[PDB]
Amino acid sequence: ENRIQIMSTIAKIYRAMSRELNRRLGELNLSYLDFLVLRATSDGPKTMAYLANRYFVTQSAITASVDKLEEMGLVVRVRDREDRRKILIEITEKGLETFNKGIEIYKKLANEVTGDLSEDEVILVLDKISKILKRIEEISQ
Amino acid sequence: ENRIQIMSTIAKIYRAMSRELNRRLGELNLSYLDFLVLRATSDGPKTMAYLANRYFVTQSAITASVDKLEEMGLVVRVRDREDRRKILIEITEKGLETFNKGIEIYKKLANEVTGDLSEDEVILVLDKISKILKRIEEISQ
Repeated sequence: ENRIQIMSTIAKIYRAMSRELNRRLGELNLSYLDFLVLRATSDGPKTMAYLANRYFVTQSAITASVDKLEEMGLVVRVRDREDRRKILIEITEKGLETFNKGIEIYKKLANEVTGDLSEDEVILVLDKISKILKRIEEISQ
Repeated sequence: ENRIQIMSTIAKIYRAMSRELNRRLGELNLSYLDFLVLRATSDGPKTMAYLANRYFVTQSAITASVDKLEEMGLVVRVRDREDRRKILIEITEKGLETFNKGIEIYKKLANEVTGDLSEDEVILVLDKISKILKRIEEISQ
């Protein structure tokens, strides 16, 4: 039926978007996951545990992504002054500049793919799928 | 803006759905990818190349999934009578029975997550996001 097709179409869109984002972000030396880590840290320091859970990837994938961003000078591992075992991944000035270039790439792509939809149609879809997200996140965890 | 948020929300929905589907399909001894391979072969034999490309996974991931489904007796590798190198992955009677149980699991989950949406609202969203899929697939490949 339709409810099933909505979710199946959402999956197909994600797969295609993921492929194209990896391609376009590659020019910024980033993978789609690397970009997500930057996006996550852009508004405040994040724990590696949060990153893995939020973006549904292994802890090893996060370690690899953070290690990479760290070598690229885009993020830094900050430790508690009293307990250095407490680690937070913080974005750098350069990381924010790269993140912004990435968000613009994402923005350009989003406008292209939703091109057949008017502003109103975009709004109608957004408010509704936001309800779907609320429910699946309640169910999944 | 909104166009960006539509795509970002689509990604979050996919991640949450993927996590829950792996959990619920696990009871059928399948991973989400295993299920996709069964879904793909349910309407006709498929090449391993098609499977990897269609569901954006590595050829190694497909080989592993097919090998697993093969040992579970859900699919079989069929070869051309004249050139055995030409391989097609074909679903079995048991594979179809398991696929149907999987599709019902998917159907039940889809109804839950879209529960806040009326039938009409579901329809409005479907026709519109189908346009987004058409465009990104044209762009991505």
